[PDB]
Amino acid sequence: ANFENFIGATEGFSEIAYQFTSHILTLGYAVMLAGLLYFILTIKNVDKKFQMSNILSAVVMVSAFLLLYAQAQNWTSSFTFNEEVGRYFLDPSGDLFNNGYRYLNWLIDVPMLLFQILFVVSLTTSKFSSVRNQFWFSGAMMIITGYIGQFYEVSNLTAFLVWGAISSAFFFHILWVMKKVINEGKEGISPAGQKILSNIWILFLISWTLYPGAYLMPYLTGVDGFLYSEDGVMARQLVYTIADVSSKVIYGVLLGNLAITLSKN
Ligand SMILES: *C\C=C(C)/C=C/C=C(C)/C=C/C1=C(C)CCCC1(C)C
Ligand code: NA
Repeated sequence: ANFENFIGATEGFSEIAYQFTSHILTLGYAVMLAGLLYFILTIKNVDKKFQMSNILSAVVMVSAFLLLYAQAQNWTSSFTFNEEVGRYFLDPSGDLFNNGYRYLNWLIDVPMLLFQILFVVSLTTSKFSSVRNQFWFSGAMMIITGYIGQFYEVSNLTAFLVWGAISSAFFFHILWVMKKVINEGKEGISPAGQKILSNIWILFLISWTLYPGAYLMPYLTGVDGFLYSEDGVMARQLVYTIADVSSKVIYGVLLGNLAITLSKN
């Protein structure tokens, strides 16, 4: 199926690769639940006109609590321990570890994380509906092609790469539209909130770039590399989780901070 299974069918997992990964995937959904409550309880702090931003952060949290919990469980129950070999192996009776919970969680989240900036910041010469439609089309295709190429990670790898770049194309378009949005958004706000908008843009830049980094993480050292192992698996799943907290939780926090800062009139 995927590289995670491959490693759990051929070489198996050491007990520390398996516990680490399970522990990191549990942290991912725990944060989402703490985030959900933070966004709900803080909506009283921001003027009515920016509250749609909190509402959207809260629904992204419900989406990511549930599906990152599904994902966590699909990792634990897909592997059983072999006491004779001392490593964890793909359980033929279990479900087989799957990526479809994460990619679905991206597909749902992506219109919402992009739409929500447009409820805090104002455009100048760009058209709102123009920006919205560009966000929703390319963020869907970025993820849908990302999911397709994900099927060919273990099998045909040039399909894994031709697709991963197709999805890069949509990715870079979003970065372009986000960049115009943040610029027009800086016009006619205080220097304080401009600073936050600049933060939001650096965060939006790093946190989203981690995602294709974790896509290639095992092949990043070549087809016979130090990461071609239960190591680039650990690191792939450590990087997704970092990119999940940053792009969903931290991002929504800086937006709520920006909103509050724009209620200094
Ligand atoms: C959790 C919410 C969001 C919006 C997640 C976004 C993820 C990405 C931007 C991932 C992009 C990919 C790229 C650029 C190429 C390989 C396939 C990925 C889906 C990992
Ligand atoms: Na996720």
